Amino acid sequence: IPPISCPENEKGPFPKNLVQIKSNKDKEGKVFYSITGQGADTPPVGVFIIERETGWLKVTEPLDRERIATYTLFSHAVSSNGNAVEDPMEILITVTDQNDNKPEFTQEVFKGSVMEGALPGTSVMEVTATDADDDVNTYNAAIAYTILSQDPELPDKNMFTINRNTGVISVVTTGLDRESFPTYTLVVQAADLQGEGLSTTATAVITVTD
Amino acid sequence: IPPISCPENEKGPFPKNLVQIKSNKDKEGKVFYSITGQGADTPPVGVFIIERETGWLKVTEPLDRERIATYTLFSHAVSSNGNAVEDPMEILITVTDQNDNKPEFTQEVFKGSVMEGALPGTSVMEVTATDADDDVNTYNAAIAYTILSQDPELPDKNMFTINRNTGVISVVTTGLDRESFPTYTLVVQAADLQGEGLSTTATAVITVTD
Ligand SMILES: CC[C@H](C)[C@H](NC(=O)C[C@@H]1NC(=O)[C@H](CNC(=O)[C@@H](N)CC(=O)O)N(Cc2ccccc2)C1=O)C(=O)NC(C)(C)C
Ligand SMILES: [Ca+2]
Ligand SMILES: [Ca+2]
Ligand SMILES: [Ca+2]
Ligand SMILES: [Ca+2]
Ligand SMILES: [Ca+2]
Ligand SMILES: [Ca+2]
Repeated sequence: IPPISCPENEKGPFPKNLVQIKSNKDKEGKVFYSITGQGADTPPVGVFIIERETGWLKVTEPLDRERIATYTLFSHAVSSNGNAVEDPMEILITVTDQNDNKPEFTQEVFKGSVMEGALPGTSVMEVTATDADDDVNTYNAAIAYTILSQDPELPDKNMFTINRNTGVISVVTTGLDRESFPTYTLVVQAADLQGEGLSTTATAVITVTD
Repeated sequence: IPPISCPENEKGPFPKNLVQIKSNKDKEGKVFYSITGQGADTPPVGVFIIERETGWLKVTEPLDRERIATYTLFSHAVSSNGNAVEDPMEILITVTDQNDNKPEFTQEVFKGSVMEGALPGTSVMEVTATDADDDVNTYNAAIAYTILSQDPELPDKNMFTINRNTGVISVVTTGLDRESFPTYTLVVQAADLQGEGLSTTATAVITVTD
């Protein structure tokens, strides 16, 4: 019985049927089913159960892929006279991802510096966010960066730009002047689903140098 | 075969193995597998394929639960001499949800009115959004309403509140007067994951009457 697959964060009610395990050797007589493993009889206990009589395997609560992503259980079958009628059968349960984590910036405030008269197209600094969701299988961790605001808006509103992919911030125009406008405070955003998804912001403060 | 489950919006590469179908007639000799159904040989065509010889059921592109959430296919098995060696076996494929739809308000502009006598706690009007994601199994369509802004901001900034579950808007404070301010324009928001998720905005326009 190949990998069972359950999404994290499912609504109730619980418990919920996954799949029905059965033994050939029951047409002889009555069979009792049980499970072992982490998730069953070792911690966390009781997340998966199995009906002793019917062999229905159930999940009893919501799962969390970022806490546990896979479970390995073993299925047991015992005759009514008390003997195992099978070797224990391995069961694999795979927990599939929901986009339940916002991107998080590695800092609240990133700090950088830029020289007056820096060529337009000069890289200044890099901001960085991570996302705890599943980046191999989904777009739930796929981060795009944007700039939301610049303060002050002088001498131009859009002195800087950010590479959507790498989070690298560049100077895009001219007229840096530390004696009139000594810093720039940018609000930066990171959003998963390639920009369309959940979002967080942080701040980048750029000091203008000689 | 219990249901096969595949998440929507999976990354590649494709195609992806789902599960291997087999017959016992393997032993007797060569068998060739095929599938029929909507999703296989009728529209949409070729989303699922089966490997003629190995019996690997595959999916050939990212799925979209909001187009089709459940497929019903039938597997066929045929000897290399060209006779059906089984009855067609039904196969169920469930597409599990990602949160890839924002809520949408039923209108862009909701209208309501409220007598200027109105006591705090008086219901004015109701806004309403839908969400196309899976409202039975997930929270991905679990919408909470909020107010974002009010124009004008007099005689107080927050003349109204909104029930975050039902979207019923109510008077929350005193000092309504048609003569001085006959019209309020609220921006309302609907967000899924019980408020924490994807979001959208509309407008509510409230007229003060005598
Ligand atoms: C995600 C859980 C899903 C929601 C759930 N479905 C299930 O529990 C069945 C579950 N589905 C599967 O596809 C996996 C097979 N494994 C894989 O698909 C990946 N591990 C490999 C991959 O395809 O990437 N199996 C085993 C299997 C499947 C078919 C036939 C024989 C064995 C299942 O038994 C369900 O129906 N939910 C409702 C109630 C319909 C909404
Ligand atoms: Ca989680
Ligand atoms: Ca995420
Ligand atoms: Ca997740
Ligand atoms: Ca979709
Ligand atoms: Ca969806
Ligand atoms: Ca949604």
